[PDB]
Amino acid sequence: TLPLWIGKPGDKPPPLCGAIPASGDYVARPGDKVAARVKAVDEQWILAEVVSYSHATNKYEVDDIDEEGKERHTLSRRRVIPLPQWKANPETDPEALFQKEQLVLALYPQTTCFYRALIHAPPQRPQDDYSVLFEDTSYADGYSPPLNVAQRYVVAC
Repeated sequence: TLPLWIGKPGDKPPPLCGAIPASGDYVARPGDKVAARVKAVDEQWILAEVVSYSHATNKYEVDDIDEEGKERHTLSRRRVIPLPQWKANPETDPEALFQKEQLVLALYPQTTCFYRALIHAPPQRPQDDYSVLFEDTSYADGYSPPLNVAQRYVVAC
């Protein structure tokens, strides 16, 4: 589960704290969890684990983490979003949270998949989840009711 970022005086919330994006040259480590855009049946963002990165090809190897075993994908860095490594504390670094109505990618409850959603409510207290409205064409107005997603599993779209 993710630690709260606790910065000292004059420290910016860092890359991968809450909504602060990774640096443009960033490379994730083996074992890091990421959102990975893979071909589906269509394309789909999935929860995945980094196996390696090659600087020669700018491609990761990632494993889809499923309860029956893992399936390997090889992906450009452009299809891999590192998850946050710290929660932003709403009480100290509120500006590092996604705000109401922002478009994000969020892990759908009880899945290992990410989908487009709008922020319904950011966390108000350090232990809180986001509340989001997932895009869902099964409903007339096209949105789920508010569903909880932890800071770990909400990334920029």
